[PDB]
Amino acid sequence: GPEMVRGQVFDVGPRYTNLSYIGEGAYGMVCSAYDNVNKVRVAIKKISPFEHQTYCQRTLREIKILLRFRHENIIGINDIIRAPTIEQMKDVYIVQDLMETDLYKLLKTQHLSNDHICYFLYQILRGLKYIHSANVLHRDLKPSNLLLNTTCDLKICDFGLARVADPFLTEYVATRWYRAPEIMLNSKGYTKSIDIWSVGCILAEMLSNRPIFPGKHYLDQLNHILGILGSPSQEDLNCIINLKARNYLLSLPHKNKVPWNRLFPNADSKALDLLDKMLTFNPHKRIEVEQALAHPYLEQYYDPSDEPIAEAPFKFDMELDDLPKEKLKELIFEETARFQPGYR
Ligand SMILES: Nc1ncnc2c1ncn2[C@@H]1O[C@H](COP(=O)(O)OP(=O)(O)NP(=O)(O)O)[C@@H](O)[C@H]1O
Ligand SMILES: *[C@@H]1[C@H](C(=O)OC(C)(C)C)C(=O)[C@@H]2C[C@@]1(C(=O)OC)CC2=C
Repeated sequence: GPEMVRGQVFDVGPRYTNLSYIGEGAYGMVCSAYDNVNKVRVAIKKISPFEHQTYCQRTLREIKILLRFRHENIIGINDIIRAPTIEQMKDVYIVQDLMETDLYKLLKTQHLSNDHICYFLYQILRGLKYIHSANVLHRDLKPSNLLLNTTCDLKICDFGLARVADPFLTEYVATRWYRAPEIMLNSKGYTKSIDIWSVGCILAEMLSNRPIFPGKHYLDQLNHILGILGSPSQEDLNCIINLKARNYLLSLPHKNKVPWNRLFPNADSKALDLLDKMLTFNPHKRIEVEQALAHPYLEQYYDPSDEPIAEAPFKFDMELDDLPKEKLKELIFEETARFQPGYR
């Protein structure tokens, strides 16, 4: 019989058993389980995306990217379970290595020492160097997408919003607190710099255990950023390619910059120097991932020879942005066929 968890069907036996609830999101539920074949503990994500185009988009992107990436600081996909016909397929189960918690959950129970902050930040950036080396933008970095274990290993997860870097997207996004200003302003938002901004927001949150820019709505989000960075400079304005957005910024009152050492009076000055370089409004002036790894704050961990890169750029082999959900379901079926007995 199909194991049920909190009233929900988890049709994953007989290979995967002893399921325990972990959490849930907008269209799924995550459980730990035991893989009786490989004799290891796993996480199993039940996803039910097919009634919504944006949920299918996230599912297909996550599957395609995570099956191609291979890196210690990025979560893998071990297995994918789904029905043997497309008409029967209503759920997809993604099996991944089991991690113990995520940074969102950790920060609610614990303040982090400077040494924990430094090591987590290093692993985030080490994972991100590989992503960017593959010409990929993660686009949804945030504490809940950083998985942790008892050994303090960190893995980036959830590539549902990821896309190829390439200097109006219909998509499902849970929070904008970590989104770079050029995205909020709709100006050439397919730059690797948008991920560095998110990492800066994560670093700020580790330093204080509070999100730095917790906007209540779209406009309030921009006001949070400007209220700390201050009104943009002339050169800042000139890097906004969207004249409507430039016009909007010009109508706002002048705001003074808040010193980093005022917001974070008890933080290591090297962390604040790095933070300042990640939370730079102009994306062309924002620090790049390799330069961030090389910053004196991370000097005890920096090791280029042990910070590997992708063998080649990732490519989608097809444009997925505006496909109908029925097409996306066919693509998800085809992408998961390799995990079926009898594939090709
Ligand atoms: N491999 C894993 N091991 C352990 N827990 C996991 C794993 N993957 C996800 N989780 C947890 O499962 C729960 C559901 O997460 P999920 O619904 O996928 O959202 P998310 O992609 O991590 N980001 P968010 O949209 O803010 O919740 C969270 O409590 C995660 O920490
Ligand atoms: C961190 C570690 C610890 O509890 O870290 C979390 C909360 C699990 C992330 C701990 O108890 C000490 C200090 C240490 C650390 O500074 O790692 C960089 C390692 C430990 C054994």
